[PDB]
Amino acid sequence: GKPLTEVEQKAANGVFDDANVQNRTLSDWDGVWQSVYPLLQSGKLDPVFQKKADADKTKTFAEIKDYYHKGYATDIEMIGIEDGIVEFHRNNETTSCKYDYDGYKILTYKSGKKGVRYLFECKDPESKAPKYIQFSDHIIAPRKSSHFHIFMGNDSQQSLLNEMENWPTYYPYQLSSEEVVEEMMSH
Ligand SMILES: [Zn+2]
Repeated sequence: GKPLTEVEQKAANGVFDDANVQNRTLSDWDGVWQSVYPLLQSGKLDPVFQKKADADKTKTFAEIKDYYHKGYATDIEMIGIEDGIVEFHRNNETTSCKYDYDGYKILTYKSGKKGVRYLFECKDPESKAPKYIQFSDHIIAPRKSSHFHIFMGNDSQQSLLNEMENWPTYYPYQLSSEEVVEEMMSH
């Protein structure tokens, strides 16, 4: 999309006022999406971690790698979103649900930076998809997503709001692995 304004870039970096957060529709995440975890497993993110560790004098390669290893781990390799339906691919199995929007939640992290979770709920009794999902993607108002983090669970939304360590991360399926590492090198 368009380059971010200064205000949108600050929001992407976790700086914004609650009054500037707006609701979003599921279609902001329409598309087919690939988990980045297989890239981590295969060593393709080694240059990303080398770059971050060289730049942060307070962190070692191992500490950076372990952080993203915990962050990215998931067995959901692919997510498809279209026509109000999210489908999850785990090995050779698919589950899906027509998710209902339930608003957003503004979280404030230990650093004082903030982030917004967009909440959805599955109310289809015939579905085996996660009952609760939340999207987080460094965007706080309608805009098509470039990559997203998704929190999935079956117990409650608060349960997912408590999750800070694991944040399965998805880029568009149509990007090459080079192209994904490329985007990650710039973050
Ligand atoms: Zn991110």
